[PDB]
Amino acid sequence: SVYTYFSAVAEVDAEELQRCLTQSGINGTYSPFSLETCRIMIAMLDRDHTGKMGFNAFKELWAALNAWKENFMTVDQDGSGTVEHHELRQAIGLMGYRLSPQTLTTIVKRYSKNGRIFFDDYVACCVKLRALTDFFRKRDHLQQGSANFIYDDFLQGTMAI
Repeated sequence: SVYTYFSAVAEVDAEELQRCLTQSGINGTYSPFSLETCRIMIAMLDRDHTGKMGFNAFKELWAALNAWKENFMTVDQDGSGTVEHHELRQAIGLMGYRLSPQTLTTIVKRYSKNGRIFFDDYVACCVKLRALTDFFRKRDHLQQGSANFIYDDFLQGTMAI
């Protein structure tokens, strides 16, 4: 199991989380997650703000990763290590997001390398979308799709990811 590994590499920081996930087998034959991707995974669930991740938070991360991996496999042709713009927009839609064509283009371009999105970058994209949406929801008091932010707070929420 991976829970056993979590306790092995072990709370954990980005470096430890990286070794733990690589050891878990979650990325299959794809390259291991980068340190930066693991750092934002931690930032996404760092409710207590410590720069580390505990077991309960890891369980939630694990569930999210497998959910995103299933989406990746569904949209990925021939299971290659990368997906392209069309497939990533499809995956973003499968996650429940309803973004405009221009925003989707901006996102797909940001995570593309020679027009393709590697599994590591795909997950980093999913993590950031969720993390940024979580912050937005904290200020969208009427949950109407719009929110006012005071500059200092805006930076705290976005710089934390």
